[PDB]
Amino acid sequence: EASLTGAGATFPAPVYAKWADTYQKETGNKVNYQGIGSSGGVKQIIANTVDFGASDAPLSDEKLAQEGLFQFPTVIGGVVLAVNIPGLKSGELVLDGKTLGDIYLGKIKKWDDEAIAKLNPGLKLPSQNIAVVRRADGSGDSFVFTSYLAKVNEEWKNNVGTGSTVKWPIGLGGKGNDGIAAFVQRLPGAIGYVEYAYAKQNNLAYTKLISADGKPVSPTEENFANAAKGADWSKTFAQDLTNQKGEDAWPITSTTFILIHKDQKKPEQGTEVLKFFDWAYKTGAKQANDLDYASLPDSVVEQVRAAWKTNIKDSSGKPLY
Repeated sequence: EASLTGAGATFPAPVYAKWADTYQKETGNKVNYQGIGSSGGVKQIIANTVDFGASDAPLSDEKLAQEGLFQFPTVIGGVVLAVNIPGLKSGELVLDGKTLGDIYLGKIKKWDDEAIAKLNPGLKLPSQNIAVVRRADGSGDSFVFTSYLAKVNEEWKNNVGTGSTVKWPIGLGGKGNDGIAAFVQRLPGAIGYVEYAYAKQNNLAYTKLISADGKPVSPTEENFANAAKGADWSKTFAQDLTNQKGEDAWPITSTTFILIHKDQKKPEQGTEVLKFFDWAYKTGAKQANDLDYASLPDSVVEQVRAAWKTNIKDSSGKPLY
């Protein structure tokens, strides 16, 4: 029985925690996962203080080659906007990318602003001031979210840009997805971006968003999968799944990655990391789905297995899978 440690992205933590629990019950293996944010996950795997790092923001082929890392996707989730708006219920407010960007830019300051009202004809929005909440830590959710905003709001694109950390024009900082959820829960008028599971498990209200094709879509496991249907995984695992075309494609969708060293110094550890994840691909789909994460098509899993065989080796050139 082995003891494994991973660290990183909080975006898929509920599901990694769930698979780890079940895995130990079935095999005795212990996987300790520390949700410290994607930036910390990358730092940690590079520093070698953990068996695997976890990041929602992919590293480029060159950065991977430079650090001797291999990257592979696990599940598909979505970022949603949790809101604390008195009198409104979950899923009732619709926002589009442009407006969402203006809220984050500080341009829109009240919930009954004309821009919001026009996207929500039937709604009676309070004249409550918006309290924007964002991540205090280096985050893959920030990356994904800013990647989205830069595509739909030109001003965001030009003044703040994209990144795990950016100069936020406004807002209170929350540490981790947990942090943002707690903030939104206690602040009337709050809006923060969290991975979907965090909104659901905390009973937070969330909004619908307008798809790239222009229709209001609700964030669901199936709508995350829908945004991923046209991804050409055979070309690369680092797919940009934000603002994708298609029927019911959630606009802020993202897969998330596991990073491991290609030249395993502790071959025994590396072998157990791959079994853990191979086990998760073969039997963990129902747990992912229970938490509203969409699974990767079997074809992508076979591609990952094929890449593990050609890329992960011990110091003697022997493959670990």
